[PDB]
Amino acid sequence: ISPIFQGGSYQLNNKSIDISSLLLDKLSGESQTVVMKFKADKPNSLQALFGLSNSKAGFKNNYFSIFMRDSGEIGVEIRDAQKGINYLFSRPASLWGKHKGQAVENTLVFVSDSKDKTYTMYVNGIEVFSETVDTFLPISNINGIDKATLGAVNREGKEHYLAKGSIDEISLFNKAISDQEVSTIPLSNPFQLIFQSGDSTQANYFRIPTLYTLSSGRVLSSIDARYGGTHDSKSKINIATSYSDDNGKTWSEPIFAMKFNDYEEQLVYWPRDNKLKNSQISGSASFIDSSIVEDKKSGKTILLADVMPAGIGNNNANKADSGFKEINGHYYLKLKKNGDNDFRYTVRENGVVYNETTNKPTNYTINDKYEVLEGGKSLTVEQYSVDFDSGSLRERHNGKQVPMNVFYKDSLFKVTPTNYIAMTTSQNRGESWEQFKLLPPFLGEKHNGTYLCPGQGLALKSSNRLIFATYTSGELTYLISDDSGQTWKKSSASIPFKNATAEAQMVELRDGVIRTFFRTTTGKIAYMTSRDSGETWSKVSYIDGIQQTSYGTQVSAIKYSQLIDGKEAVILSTPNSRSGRKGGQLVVGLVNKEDDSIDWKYHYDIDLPSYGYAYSAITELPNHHIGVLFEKYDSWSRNELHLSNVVQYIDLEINDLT
Ligand SMILES: O=S(=O)(O)CCNCc1cccc(Br)c1
Repeated sequence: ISPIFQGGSYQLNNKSIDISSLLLDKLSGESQTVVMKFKADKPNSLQALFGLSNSKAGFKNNYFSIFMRDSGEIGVEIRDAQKGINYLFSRPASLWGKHKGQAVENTLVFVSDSKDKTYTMYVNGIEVFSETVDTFLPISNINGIDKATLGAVNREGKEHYLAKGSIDEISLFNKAISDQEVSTIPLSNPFQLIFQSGDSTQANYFRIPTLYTLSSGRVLSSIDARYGGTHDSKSKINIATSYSDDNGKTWSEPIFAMKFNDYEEQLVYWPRDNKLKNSQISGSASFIDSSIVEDKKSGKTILLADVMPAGIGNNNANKADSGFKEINGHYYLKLKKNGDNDFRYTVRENGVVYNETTNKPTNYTINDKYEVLEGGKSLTVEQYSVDFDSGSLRERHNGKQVPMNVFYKDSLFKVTPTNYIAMTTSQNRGESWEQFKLLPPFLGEKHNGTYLCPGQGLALKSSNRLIFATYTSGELTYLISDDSGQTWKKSSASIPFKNATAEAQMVELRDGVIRTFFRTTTGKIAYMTSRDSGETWSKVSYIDGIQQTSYGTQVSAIKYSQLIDGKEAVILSTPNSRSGRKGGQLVVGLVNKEDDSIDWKYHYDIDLPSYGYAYSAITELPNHHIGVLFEKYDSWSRNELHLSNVVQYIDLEINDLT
């Protein structure tokens, strides 16, 4: 299983390199594998790394190419005019540019398999596309191929798609190497994966990463395990967690912190074509947006997430209703029975379902898992599975029964179609999680619930106080517990925005002094300050020197434990761009002890300004390195939906940042 061609140390400086004499006559049979280790830290807008072409006049559309874009997209073209074949396969956000200042060696493996009629592309150990066709075109079998080229494609005698970069190593094989053999090829990745396609979650997609360093030194991560592509609810989403006991070097197989069972956990390849990419799992309950904190006193870890029932709806479901009924100073979860046109039930004390019209209790109770019991017996519903077998999304019963939950479409009793917040705890630092409990309404019976700010909660250094930031229209709403999360109270902090996705994260600058950085609609990150451990909040200011888009992106933030240039330091993680979710940065700010103002002194580029960077999580690791888990793609863009293995983890040292 040896190369028919092997070469390296090619410099692509806007001048193609001819390797036709070396390669062309070696090509034989209809299956080929290309292995290429390359750097491109200053790419042109659109460039080919490798071309096989008919360079003759009139045959400009007869070539094979491996190309990239300065957005980080990778692809191939496979074209033959006489055969009437014009294949283009690609995936956005497939590349690295730079890491710690140095050009990243990307490892690219392209397999053209005539027997399976399939083209498969791997970059950096990640499969980014695998495409089967009815009419297979061997790359070697393009009519009149007479040029093998590095760093351009020769069409009619001219250099198209000129590249800037380098190819440190390239090998070709007259065989389609197995997925197994692919996995044995050495990689030089700057990142690692915590959560990934095919792991225990069986989600093909992940979003909304979090990171938190526990007092034992265990580092914990939570994430949205997203099943129906990368869409926000409506979809099927569970909250998964993983932890590292060796400063981020390795990570446990994920488990669920919050899960529903109404729909099967399926690993699905979500269509990316314009006609089908907006298909959505539409009848599933789900979670979305998790946040983690650790309680010094009990030692427990606490995880909150938004919860959504299957009946949720983007506009008329359900602002102006909390889903609870106030009865004598207390709040009770409302319920609608199959058949009624209003919510004539509540879940009163010990989960007894009461009929509000008659105030009489019923023979139904709700257990700890929000499951329905009749006379003490567990009611069930049939699970759903999804498929695109018929050329469109279908959601159908799969024969399997699962406990009946009030969040489900098929349930006898349903909650209000609105967003809630749930809380779970772990007593073993993320080895297992309790059944979740809904938090009560904070803004009243008739206000819909606030939205959890994903990332971290705040454990104040000097007290037992726990704080989770949430948002709603017109304010941040901080949730405050002084009793290990048994009871919560709110602290409202008005902001000058209506319907902003005001995702907020907090740092403690010094004892009792909290600064909250948050997402806005102004193109600038905002902040407010509290000096009484979250009781009251200042007016809103904005950060200069960092740009976000009009719609903005989540910002992650930590207080670094060590002095930098002799001052207290805060590190922010955000895209730095007014155009899209790209140009990732860690920004180091130094605190001015005179006024608690922050001088944003150091900007570290995570990767190229044009390479994707969206939601993020940062934590100070126990060894004082910085851990970063982040969406490495544009999670807003309608062109970069449903990509696998783009949430990645890196390790950095402060010297890297400065
Ligand atoms: O669009 S993004 O800014 O990439 C992500 C925004 N998610 C906000 C949200 C929170 C809870 C439920 C639902 Br539904 C949406």
